[PDB]
Amino acid sequence: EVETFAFQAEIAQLMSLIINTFYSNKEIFLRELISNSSDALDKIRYESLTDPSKLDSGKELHINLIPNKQDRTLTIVDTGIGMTKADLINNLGTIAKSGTKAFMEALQAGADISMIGQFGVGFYSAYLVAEKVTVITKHNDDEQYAWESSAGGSFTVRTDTGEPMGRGTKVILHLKEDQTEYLEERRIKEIVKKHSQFIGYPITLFVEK
Ligand SMILES: COc1c(C)cnc(Cn2cc(C#CCC(C)(C)O)c3c(Cl)nc(N)nc32)c1C
Ligand SMILES: [Mg+2]
Repeated sequence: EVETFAFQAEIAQLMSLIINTFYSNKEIFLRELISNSSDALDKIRYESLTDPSKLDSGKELHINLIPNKQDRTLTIVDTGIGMTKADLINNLGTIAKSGTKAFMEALQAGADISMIGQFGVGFYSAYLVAEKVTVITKHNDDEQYAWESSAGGSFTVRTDTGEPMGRGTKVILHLKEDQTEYLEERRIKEIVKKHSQFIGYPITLFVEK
């Protein structure tokens, strides 16, 4: 059973701006997603200090970057805290309203899209490179869910029947046809070294041959 939801209007606006604005420095999407993963890992790590059983769903804290040329996907996997259904449907959109407004105002006053993370809405930069984003997530207190959106004002959420992931988040970027450079090992390595070299969790870049 797939449920379909409308984004908050301000978030639909933001996604349209990200999709429509001419802006060549698209590579910053990766830093933003990796930062989100790091923050999610920090959260579970801290909670585990007071309740060690929170790592019963997995003790490894890491980030994997997985390109797949045949599927034209780049997947950012973390074993962080994960998101609940309420996060996916309501809470993330609600908290993002203020940051989205501030970002759009800053852009009008001379900021650029690479500053998106300063406003707490860097996830949406995925739409610089992806025509569709699928997010598979599992929080200790909730079931495994799949969220998905191709923009256009709506997103879907369903319970995920796929491979159970233990705990964490997988952001699957279905890349646009002209954005396949982000499947290349030398390109991803370049970007991680430039913008994510000090992240406090192991980042493993998977390869293909
Ligand atoms: C569903 O797609 C998203 C949307 C629509 C918005 N932002 C985000 C970014 N985001 C947000 C995370 C979170 C959370 C809730 C807590 C309480 C952990 O802050 C969160 C978490 Cl835990 N992990 C990661 N990797 N990204 C997260 C995503 C993935
Ligand atoms: Mg919304």
